[PDB]
Parts: sequence; structure tokens; C-alpha cells
Amino acid sequence: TDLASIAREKGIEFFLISFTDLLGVQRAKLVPARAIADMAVNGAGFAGFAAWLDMSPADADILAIPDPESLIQLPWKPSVGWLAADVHFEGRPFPKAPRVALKSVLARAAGKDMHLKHGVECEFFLIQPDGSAISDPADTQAKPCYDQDALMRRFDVIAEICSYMVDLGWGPYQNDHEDANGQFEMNWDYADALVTADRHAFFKFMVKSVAERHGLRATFMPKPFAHLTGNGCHTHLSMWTAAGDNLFEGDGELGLSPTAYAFLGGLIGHAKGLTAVVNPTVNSYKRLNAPVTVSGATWSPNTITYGGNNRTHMVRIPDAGRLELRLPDGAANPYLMPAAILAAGLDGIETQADPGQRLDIDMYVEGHSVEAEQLPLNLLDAVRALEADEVLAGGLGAAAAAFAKFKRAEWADYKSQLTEWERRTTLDC
Amino acid sequence: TDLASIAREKGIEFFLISFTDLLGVQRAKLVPARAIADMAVNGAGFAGFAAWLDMSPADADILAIPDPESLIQLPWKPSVGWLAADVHFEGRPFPKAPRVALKSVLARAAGKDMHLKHGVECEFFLIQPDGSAISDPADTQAKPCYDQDALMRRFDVIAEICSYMVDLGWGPYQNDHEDANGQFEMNWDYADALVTADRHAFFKFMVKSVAERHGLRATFMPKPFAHLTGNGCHTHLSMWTAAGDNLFEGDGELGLSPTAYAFLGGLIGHAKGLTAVVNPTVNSYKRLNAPVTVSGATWSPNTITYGGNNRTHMVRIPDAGRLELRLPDGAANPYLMPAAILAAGLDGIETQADPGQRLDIDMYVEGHSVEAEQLPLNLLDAVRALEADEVLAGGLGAAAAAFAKFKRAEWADYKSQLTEWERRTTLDC
Amino acid sequence: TDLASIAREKGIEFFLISFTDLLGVQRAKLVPARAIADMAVNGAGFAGFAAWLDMSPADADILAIPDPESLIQLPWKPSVGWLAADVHFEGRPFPKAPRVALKSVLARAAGKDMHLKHGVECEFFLIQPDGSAISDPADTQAKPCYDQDALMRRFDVIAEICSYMVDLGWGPYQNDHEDANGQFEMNWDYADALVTADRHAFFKFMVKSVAERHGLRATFMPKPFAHLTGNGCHTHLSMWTAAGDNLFEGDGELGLSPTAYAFLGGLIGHAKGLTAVVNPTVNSYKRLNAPVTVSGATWSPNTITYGGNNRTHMVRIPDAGRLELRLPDGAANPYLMPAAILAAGLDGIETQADPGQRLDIDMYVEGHSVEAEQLPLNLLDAVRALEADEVLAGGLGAAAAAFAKFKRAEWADYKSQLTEWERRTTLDC
Ligand SMILES: Nc1ncnc2c1ncn2[C@@H]1O[C@H](COP(=O)(O)OP(=O)(O)NP(=O)(O)O)[C@@H](O)[C@H]1O
Ligand SMILES: Nc1ncnc2c1ncn2[C@@H]1O[C@H](COP(=O)(O)OP(=O)(O)NP(=O)(O)O)[C@@H](O)[C@H]1O
Ligand SMILES: Nc1ncnc2c1ncn2[C@@H]1O[C@H](COP(=O)(O)OP(=O)(O)NP(=O)(O)O)[C@@H](O)[C@H]1O
Ligand SMILES: C[S@](=N)(=O)CC[C@H](N)C(=O)O
Ligand SMILES: C[S@](=N)(=O)CC[C@H](N)C(=O)O
Ligand SMILES: C[S@](=N)(=O)CC[C@H](N)C(=O)O
Ligand SMILES: [Mg+2]
Ligand SMILES: [Mg+2]
Ligand SMILES: [Mg+2]
Ligand SMILES: [Mg+2]
Ligand SMILES: [Mg+2]
Ligand SMILES: [Mg+2]
Ligand SMILES: [Mg+2]
Ligand SMILES: [Mg+2]
Ligand SMILES: [Mg+2]
Repeated sequence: TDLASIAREKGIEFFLISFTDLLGVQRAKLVPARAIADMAVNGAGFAGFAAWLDMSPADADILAIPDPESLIQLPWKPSVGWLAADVHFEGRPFPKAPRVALKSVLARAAGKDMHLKHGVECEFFLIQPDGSAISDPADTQAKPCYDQDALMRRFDVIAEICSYMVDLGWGPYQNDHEDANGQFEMNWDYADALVTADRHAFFKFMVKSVAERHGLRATFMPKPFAHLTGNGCHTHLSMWTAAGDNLFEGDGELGLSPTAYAFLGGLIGHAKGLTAVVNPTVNSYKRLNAPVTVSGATWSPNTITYGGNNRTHMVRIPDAGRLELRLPDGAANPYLMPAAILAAGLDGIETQADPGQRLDIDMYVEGHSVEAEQLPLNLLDAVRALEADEVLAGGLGAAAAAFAKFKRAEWADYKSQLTEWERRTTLDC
Repeated sequence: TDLASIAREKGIEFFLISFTDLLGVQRAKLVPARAIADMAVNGAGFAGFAAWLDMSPADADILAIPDPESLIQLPWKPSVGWLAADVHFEGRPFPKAPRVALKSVLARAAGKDMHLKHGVECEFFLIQPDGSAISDPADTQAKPCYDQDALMRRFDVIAEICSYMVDLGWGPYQNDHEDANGQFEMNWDYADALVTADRHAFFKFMVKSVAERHGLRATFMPKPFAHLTGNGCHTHLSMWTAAGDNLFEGDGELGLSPTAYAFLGGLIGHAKGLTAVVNPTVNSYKRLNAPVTVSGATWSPNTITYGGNNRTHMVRIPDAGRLELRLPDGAANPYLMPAAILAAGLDGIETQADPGQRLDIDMYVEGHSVEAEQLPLNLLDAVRALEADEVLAGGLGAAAAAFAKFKRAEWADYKSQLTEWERRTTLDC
Repeated sequence: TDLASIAREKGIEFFLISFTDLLGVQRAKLVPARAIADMAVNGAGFAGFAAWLDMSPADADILAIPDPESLIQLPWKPSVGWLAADVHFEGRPFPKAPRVALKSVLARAAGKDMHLKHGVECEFFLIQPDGSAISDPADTQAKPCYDQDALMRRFDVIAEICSYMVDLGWGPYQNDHEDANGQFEMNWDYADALVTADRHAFFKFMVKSVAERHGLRATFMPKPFAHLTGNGCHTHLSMWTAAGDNLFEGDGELGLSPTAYAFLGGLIGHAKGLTAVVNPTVNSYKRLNAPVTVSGATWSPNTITYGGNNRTHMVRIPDAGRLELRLPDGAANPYLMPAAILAAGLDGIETQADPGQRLDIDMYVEGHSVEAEQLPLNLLDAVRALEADEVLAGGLGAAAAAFAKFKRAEWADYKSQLTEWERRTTLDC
């Protein structure tokens, strides 16, 4: 695809050549249209150590090579065109780069005529620019989910973003106020994993950018308020053949196939290590296994279990032909997340993993009634599980060890921070 | 001993009948002299559930029976006499009460002609009454240990308390500024474990009380400041026969006997569970394995190891005939601590436990150079180790399970508190 | 000497057992009288790494053995007795301890029937407790030296301290306001080096303590105000035989002997390295070679030169029979200063060093008029010179190397601080 020509036809003056680092941070260069042809072929250069890629100041430049198919004219500023990119190093795609890691797992699966398609539910809060409070002081009621008043009070921001998604062809189909005061969700059609991953990366950038233009702020933080529901990023998952058949579609329980259930078996089996990737922050572990919120439920997973159309489990079966992994949160990396999930699912399919028995109970109420394995309770334990999980660690390649190193560093930093609770309850010991 | 007569002779108008609950909180009734004779015989009544003893609102009164030998006229207010007490329930000493638990282990040991004597080093900080800062704004230098200026700037408080200890016959022998800005230590002679435990309980009360009278505040909090040395409560330990011989005194390495080393073997072997008791708060785990402080060392244990006259280990051998357990902190219960240590030591002696090899290295610098077992990294893991440790759990009796329940409750409470570090580093995920 | 009995006679309740570390910081333990007899024999224990002694946390306790001859009942608080002490380590005097290092050099000199006697001029400023300004807002004139008004405005502080020195037998003989606004000096009789060093150390603690009691603050900082004269610590020096004759007394120029001039020769010859010790802080180098002050002269050295009764050189010859080294400042260690001076001096005598030509000029005006070596211009260069100077390094022993390590660490910290002058002059580059 000819980016220079497109720039002229469409009035694009600058391109953002953008990649996602291990921690999910969007890294980009802003290049004027006159330079795009060279950049598209040779890539934009960066000092990799300066992003979260676990390199050395002494290493040669990485080159981020833009995917011309990913082009998006910023709908709020159409003179700029955003491009997702694969980081290359020493002439080959760099295995520590999330988008590259994802593509590698996708290629393996594709070689067996299995194609991951997913949709993401990127819940977010709208907050004051200073982070002190949610953006809407009138959004206070104990059960605010789907609140019409508070939704319409932020119509201008929500509708603007939704209209952008319409224009971009993402097939958006609904927006609402979510279960925490100040929290929202906007949904759009699932797609090939790579397409969704790119869209997912762009979406966060778009929401943050538009929120700012309205003097607001958006956060995807997993648990920004102790007593309110957190930000999930559920992924709905299905596996397709090249000919266009959904392999999860079946005659078994709840309209699922044995392939779907073996995939689920992979999810269940690798859940501990998978948690490290899709719940990648210290804060993630305050969303999981959270005490009950003011709205009456956390809506997040506590245990390594699955139910039917039941939102109290790690996995929900929402309808025939797909799985809903409810585990990931708003911090989850848009590339590592599908990559990690796929690696786990493929292994489930290859080993014909047994997901175990479906639990048709409210796990928040009756978790005690049954013997169920708890999810990792903190980042450090989840990371240890990642490192000990060969399938996962090997599926993600060098990204896994790099990720683990960073998360351990974050943990060492966090575990030394004095908290107000400690002062209040220990000063008089 | 006749408390009523003593009240008349000495001018005592009120007695504090006092016990220590599982969490270390001093519980007391203030009874006028006219009522002491009845109270001494029958005990002072309390609703046990209202203290940290793990009872029920429905249970009959506990009766705290004062130990007349423990009598202390408050030196800053001699009209009041403090008494340590054994909690009784349903006619017998209550095994969940710390002072009772300690006495039970002491009796077992005594039955084998082994008598625990210990000394405690109760480091504390002097801080503003509001807890915002240390009491002395001029105490700022990077290495403040033994600072003459800052010590003398608090002469009036320190000297007053030291003079009280002189008058009480505790054999105090030194005071200094400790290694953190704002921190102090006052040392006194070791004694029979029960005597030291009573003194230890009284000392904290005395320091807090006198600090207040000077418009200051004292805290024994393990780690009140992230970047400064924490509050230890090292215990120096020796075992004696009734005839007055020190069993730790020997011809082995560093002037220690095989009995001493088998006791050390118990300490090493039971270190994981022991940590729960002598490091009993969430905050305790920020003193252990702490990043280096502004003064150049944490001075607290990281690993389950021992050295010679070497302050970088869990156990130090300070001189012939004793061990220094450097593990406990300022939160450690004055009764459960010697009780837990003794249970572990006795078992070491009975099984002829091998403490392993002495490490003559700086463990902060060369911890990597050797294979050493790390101490539990947080309260919840330490508590799990306590529960799985039969010798310890059985030695402490029902106090252990009660303690564990409370600490788990504290953990569940803490783990849900949102921290500033999380907000700062996750909001932009 | 019987410290326990002296305590009973003189009503001393506590002893400060004190030593000076490499950075001049006073370290002490406050011990009740009941413990002094043991401490005087065995020493008070300290963890040496916690002070500026260049040790390891894993090292055995140092033991500070007090010198009973040094006893001073704090004149402002006679219930407390101050004791200067020698630090011992592993059974021997610890060569890195300044007082031990000084005694070592005195011992060499004494073996040759040469005994150093010196006097110190410990200039200080009286400032606001917060350190923002001098204590006296009416002290403002351009030439305030010997100002009668400003001197009498601080009569109460100055007279109290001077009267203490009378009672202590130091032979004080004058006090005045010095050349900078806010600055004072109180002089007393020279003595054997060790006596004067102990007095120097105590004096600084006395001035600081008494100032505080008056709601003031004393500082001995070398250059606390960029435009005002700084704090010197001139030392007056003479060498005596055991028989009591002044070896510097002679028939040569200005009533000096050849021994005096050879001693001078060591000072001149060893000046670059001596500077690191007697000007031991980054700030020291803003007193040396300073631009002219508001009062018209810095009165501090710029060059490795000497004159007669002439205050513009490194060395001044004030009268028959002694030298004045004007080099040292208020930060100079009371023990390392005479120790390094004596080492340079002894070497001068043994090599019959030639001090060169006396300069009878004002070095501030006619410095250009003559070829003269400049002093090191900053701490890093002075330390480098200390390290390269065999006599000095060997003379001070391990104290020198340890001192050098600490000062390089200080320099590394300092050189990275951004200053306001830089922002002002560079922001618009
Ligand atoms: N066959 C499929 N494979 C993968 N994703 C799909 C498939 N079919 C639908 N989806 C997507 O699944 C997502 C559904 O999200 P949503 O409408 O919010 O449902 P829900 O998860 O039941 N709601 P919530 O209460 O927030 O958890 C959308 O992105 C759909 O496009
Ligand atoms: N045989 C003994 N058995 C038990 N305790 C003893 C024995 N001998 C001395 N002690 C006590 O051990 C304690 C020593 O504390 P301390 O003087 O502070 O020494 P240190 O622990 O080497 N100092 P620190 O740097 O703070 O850790 C005192 O309470 C002594 O009384
Ligand atoms: N023979 C000597 N050896 C060593 N010190 C001496 C000797 N004779 C006198 N002193 C001391 O030298 C010091 C004199 O300092 P001082 O009275 O301030 O004189 P000055 O240095 O000429 N004053 P200043 O203008 O501040 O430099 C006193 O401590 C004297 O006791
Ligand atoms: C179940 S829901 N109403 O979709 C809410 C999900 C919740 N925010 C979460 O943490 O996953
Ligand atoms: C080794 S020391 N100088 O006694 C300090 C001990 C430290 N406060 C601690 O946490 O044990
Ligand atoms: C020469 S003087 N008048 O004694 C002043 C000395 C000056 N304070 C100095 O820095 O040495
Ligand atoms: Mg949804
Ligand atoms: Mg939702
Ligand atoms: Mg969902
Ligand atoms: Mg101590
Ligand atoms: Mg201590
Ligand atoms: Mg100790
Ligand atoms: Mg003078
Ligand atoms: Mg002077
Ligand atoms: Mg002088």
C-alpha cells in the first residue's frame, strides 16, 4: 500500500509510526508526509532501551516497520495518520516486542488452520484531570450501572468516540454507563486477533485523547477506587478455519464443540501463569478477589473456574460458539493478552485438556460450597507462575522473561512503599 | 504479698490491674486501694471478646488475677500501682492469654531444669504527637547513630526514664540515639523470662506515657519511615539451671556449648513460623528484607542464617554464653515472643538440631555469594508457616490459632487498601 | 582514676562516653553512674559502621574506652560528665579513629623528645535556628570586626561560655566579635596537643549547646555567606622537650630556631595534601581563594607561602617561638588536624626542609607580583594530593584512606546538584 500517495489523496500531513512496548506504553515518532516512503520501507529508528523492551543502551537501533494496513486517520485530527508497527532488531522481527510475539503465535495457529478472532471490552472511568475524583460529582448512587442520567451527562464525549468508530468501520453497537460511578463501556465488533489488537491499542489512545479535549481524563486502571467495581477487559474468543467456519460452534453443552472445551481446558490449565500477563500490575490484584463493592458485586473472577452465562467465574459462556475470558483488566497489553491466551488455548486443544466441571453457582456467595482453586493473589506469585509455565513462557518467547523482569522490579519498588493503613494501625503498637 | 498493706505503707491510691492481649494491647482496670484485696484474690472481671483474645460476647467474664510480685509504683505518678495479670476463664488460666501461654512453656522447660533468661532491646522513635514527623527537626544527617547532639537534645526525656529504671532496680546501663533520625534505645539487665516480659510490657507503657508528658510521642512501629532504619526488638537469650549455671556457656565455637547450638538449631529450623509471632504486623515485613537506608544498612535480618559478632544475620553471637535473635521488631508481643522463641529452642535441644554453618560475611553485600533461605516475605506467608509448624503451634497452644485468625483478618483488610504508588503508576495504563 | 567515686562526690548522674568520627561528628552513649565502672574498664560498645569509621555492618562491636583524665562535668548541666574516648576494635586501638590516629603521631614525636603544643582559634557564627540568617538583624555594618555593640548584644551567651572555660581551667583570655557580621571568637591557652584536641571537640559541643539554650544556633561552617569572611580554625604551633624548653624559640629571623624553620618547611612542602585534611569539605574551598569580602579582606590563605606577623599567608609568624598555620577552617577534625600538621612538621624537621623565602607583602594585592604556588582549588584535588603524599598518608595511616573514600563520595554527591546560578545563566543558552 502506497502511504505517500494516500497522504496526498487524503490530506495527511504527518504519520505517527507507533509501537506498543512490553508495559503497554504507546511509543511513536511523528514523521512528516515527505518522509513516509522511506520510513515505510526501512522503518523508524529508536533506542530500544528507552522503552520497555529490556534492551541495552549499547544495542543498535531498533527499527519500527509500520503496517500500512493499520492506517488510521485520527478522526479528531485527520491531518495525522496513525500506524501500528513491528519492531525489528538486527534484521529480524524482535521477539520481545508484543505485536511481534502475538504475530508469531498467530502464525503457529494459522499453520494448523486455526485463526483466533476476539472482541475486547475496554471499560474505563472518566475522572478529573488531576486524578482526584471521577469527572461527574452528581454520579453518586449505590447502583449506578446503566444509569441513563449519568450516561447522557457525558453524551458529548461518548457519542463523539462512538461516531468515530462508526466512521472507522469497527462496527460499534452499544455504549453505556458501567457498574462503578464514573465508569463507562463502548463495544465494537470482534475481528481477527491482530485487527482487534491494533484497534484495542488505538482505542485507548483515542479515548484518552478525546477525554482530554473535553477537559476530562480517561483511565483504564484496574481498581482506581477501593469500594467500587474495577476496570475489566474481558475477551470474547473464537477459533475459525480459513474457509470461514467457527470451530467453537458445536453440539456439546451450551452450543460448544469439543475443540472449544479443549481450548477452555488450556485456559483453565494455564490460568496461573496467564494471570501474570492479563493482570500485569500490582493494582490488578485488588480487582481480583476484591471485597464486595457498594453496587453489590465485584463482577471479576476470584477462582479458576467457568460457568454458563454466569458472570461470577474466570470464564463465562455467553452464547453458542464462543468463550468469554473475564480475567483480564484494563492494564492488559493489547498484544501480549491475545498472544498469552492463544498459547494457552492451543495447548489445550493439542493435549485435549479437560476444563473440568461447569459451575452454575454464584461463586461470590457459594465459593465455600465447592472446592475450587483460587487465582494468584498478588503480582509476584502470578509472575512466578508465568516463569514456571513452559507452554506460556515458550509461546511468548523472550517477551515472557523480559516482562517478568520488569514486573519483579515493579514489585520490589511497591513492596517498600509505606501505606497510610500501616501508619494508622501500627503507630501505637 | 499483701497489696492492701503495701498500699497504705507506700501511699498507693489506685492499682492498674493489667493484662496484655494477643495483639499486645495493654488492657487494664483502675481500682481504688479499698478494693484491691478482693481483686487480688478473685481477679478483676472483663468481657474477653472486647480485647484481642478471640472469645465470644456470649462467654462468661474472664478474671484477670494480678501477680503481686509484679507491682510497680508508676515512678511518674507513685499514687498508682501497676500489676501484670494472668487471665483466667472458667476457673483455669486461659491458654489464649499471652502471659499464660508464656508461663506454660516456661514450666515445661523448668521441669527439665532449663530456665530461659533474656534481655530485650526495645528501640523506639520519638515523633510529633500527630505522627507526621520525628520530634526533632534538627536531627537530619545521613548517619545519625549515636549522635551526641541529638541525644542530648532529648536528654530530659531519656534521663527521666533511665532514672526510673535505676530506681526500679532494672539495672539500666546505657542510652543512645539509634541509627535512624529520631530513634533511640535504652538498655537494661536481662532477667528470668517472665521478669523481662513484665518489664518489657511496662517499659513500652512508661516510654509512651513520659513522652506524652513532654508533649512528644513514642512509637515502636517496625518501619515508620521507608528510607530509614526500622525499630528492632532483638532478644539476647540464655538457658540456666536452677543452681545458677549458664548452659549456653561452653567450649565450642565462640564460647558456646552444644546445648546452645542445638537451641540455635531450633531457632533456625522453626524460623519461618517464628517470624509470624515476632514480626506480627503487615508493616513488619517492610523492616525485614528492606532496601538499603540512608545510613547505609538496614541492620535487620533478610535470611535464616547466623553469624558471629555480626549484625547482618537472623542470629548474632554477641559474646560467649548467649545468642542474639535479631529477628523480632517493636510490634512483637512481650509474652508470645519469648514463648515462641522458647518453644522453638527447646525443640532444637530435644532433637539436637543442627543450626548449619556460621556465615562470617556481610549478608547485605554477599547474600548472593551463598545459598541461603530467605525469611517469609509478608505476614500472610509467615502466618501460614506458623499454622503448619506443629512444635510452635502446639507450644503456644490455642494462642497460636487465635493469633493467626486475627492476623489473617488484618491482612484481608490491608490487601484491599489502595495506595498512592498504585495510583501514580497505574492511572495511565 | 576512680570514675564511680568521682560520680558520688561531684553528683554526676550520667556519663557521656564520647568519640569523634572521621567527619568530626561527636558520637556518644549516655550511661547512668551505676554503669560507669564497667564501661571505664571494658569500654562502651558501638556498631562502628553506623558512624564515619569506614567499617562493615558485619564487623564486631567497636569499644570506646573513655579517658578518665578527660572528664568534664557539663558546666551548663553538672549532673552529666563528658568523657573523650579511644575507639578499640578486635582488642587494639582502631587506627581509623581520629583520636587514636593523633596519639600514634604524638607517640612518634615523643620518642624523639619533641612534644607538640597547640592552640586553636575556633571562629563561629551565631545564627537563627533555621539557619536562614545571622542571629542579630542589627549587625549590618561593612566593617563589623570587634564591634562593641554587637558583641555586647550577645554578652549573655559569650560571657556564660567564657566563664565556663574559666571554671574548667582552660585559661580563656579574650572574646570578640570577628570580621563577618554574626561571627565571634573566644580564645584560650594552648596546651599539649591531646589536651587541646579534647578541648576543641568539647568546645564545639559547648558552644552549640549553650547557643541552643539561648534560642540561637552556632555554626562552624567554613563559608556560610558568599560575601562575608569565613570561619577559620588557625592553629598556633610549638614543639617542646620533656624538660620544658620551646624548641621553636631561637636566634634566627623573628626569634625562630632552625628547628622551627625546618618544621615550617614540612608544612610548606606538604601543604597540598595537608589541605585535604584541614579544609575537609566542599565548602572549605569557598573560604580559601575567595573573592574580596564586604569588610575588605578574606583573611584566609590563597597560596602556599609564609610571612612574618602578616595575616595574608598560609603561615604567619605571630611572635617569637611559634608558627601560626592559618590554613585550617571550622570543619577541620580536632584530632586529624594536629595529627596531619604534626606529620608534615616532623618530616620537615627530619629532612631539614627549606620553607623558602618569607614574603613581607600583602598577598591579596601583590600575589601577581611574585611566583607562588596556589593551594588546591577544590576538595577533589586536595584529596588526590593527600593520597599522593606518602608522609601524610603513611603518617595518618588508614585514617587517611578512609577519610579520602568518604570525601570522594561527598564530592560525587555534590557535583551532581543543580545550582541556581546555572539555571539563571544557562536556561537561555
Ligand atoms: N464469535 C465471537 N468470537 C469472538 N468475539 C465475539 C464473537 N461474537 C461476538 N463477539 C464479541 O464479544 C463482545 C461482546 O461484548 P459485550 O456485548 O459487552 O457482552 P457481555 O460481555 O455479555 N457484557 P458485560 O456485562 O460487560 O461483560 C463483542 O466485542 C462482540 O463483538
Ligand atoms: N547471658 C545473657 N542472657 C540473656 N541476655 C543477656 C545475657 N547477657 C547480657 N544480656 C543482655 O543482652 C542485652 C544486650 O543489649 P545491647 O547492650 O544493646 O547489645 P547489642 O545487642 O550488641 N547492641 P545493638 O547494636 O543495638 O544490637 C542486654 O539486655 C543484656 O542485659
Ligand atoms: N608557644 C605557643 N604554642 C602554641 N600555641 C600558642 C603558643 N603561644 C600562644 N599560643 C596560642 O595561640 C593562640 C593565639 O590566638 P589569638 O589570640 O587569636 O592570636 P592571633 O592568631 O594573632 N588572632 P587572629 O587575628 O584571630 O588570627 C592562643 O590559643 C594562644 O594560647
Ligand atoms: C459484569 S460487568 N457488569 O460487565 C462488570 C465487569 C467488571 N468491571 C470487571 O472488573 O470485570
Ligand atoms: C544494628 S543496630 N545498630 O542495633 C540497629 C537495629 C535495627 N534498628 C533493627 O531493625 O533491628
Ligand atoms: C585574620 S582574622 N581577622 O583573624 C579572620 C580570619 C578568617 N575568619 C579566616 O577565614 O581565617
Ligand atoms: Mg460488556
Ligand atoms: Mg462491562
Ligand atoms: Mg464481558
Ligand atoms: Mg542495642
Ligand atoms: Mg540497636
Ligand atoms: Mg541487639
Ligand atoms: Mg584569633
Ligand atoms: Mg580571628
Ligand atoms: Mg589567628
